[PDB]
Amino acid sequence: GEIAKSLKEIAKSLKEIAWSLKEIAKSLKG
Amino acid sequence: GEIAKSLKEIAKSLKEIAWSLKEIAKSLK
Amino acid sequence: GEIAKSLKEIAKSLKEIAWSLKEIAKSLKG
Amino acid sequence: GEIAKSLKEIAKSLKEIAWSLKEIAKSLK
Amino acid sequence: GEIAKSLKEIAKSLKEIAWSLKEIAKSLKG
Amino acid sequence: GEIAKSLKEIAKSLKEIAWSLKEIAKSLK
Repeated sequence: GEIAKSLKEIAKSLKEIAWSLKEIAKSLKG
Repeated sequence: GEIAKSLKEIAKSLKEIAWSLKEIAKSLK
Repeated sequence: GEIAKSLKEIAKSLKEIAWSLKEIAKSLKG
Repeated sequence: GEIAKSLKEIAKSLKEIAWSLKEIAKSLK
Repeated sequence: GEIAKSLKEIAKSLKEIAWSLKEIAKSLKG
Repeated sequence: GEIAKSLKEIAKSLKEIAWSLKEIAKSLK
């Protein structure tokens, strides 16, 4: 249960990290 | 037990990493 | 079920993170 | 057993990673 | 099963992520 | 067995990543 819960939080953080790195990538093109 | 505790620490570090990257994205724009 | 699902989403997010970092790496050379 | 130890090492590396991104975030501001 | 496949893709992505961050580290000196 | 092995490779990769991010932080100062 808790393991499942932590993993969706981990999953959600990685989605956010994924989004931010795409934006960083896009910006570094200039 | 320990696996759960490690996973909670992992989850928390990742929120911190997510936040810093938000700030970094904002600074580079 | 849910753990596998989260792990499957974690895997997809890291593929995206990997690709974005390649793009950033490419940009810093170029 | 081995699974827990890997997770505790994973936890510590993510803490190091979080701190470094804090540092990076500060410099880019 | 599915968990194992997911952990290996993750393991593989992190190797790539590691390589890219190394290239980034290298470029940022000059 | 395979789960344990994957987690150990995950742990080692996170160590490399931690090392890289340290180098990146220093150059950005």
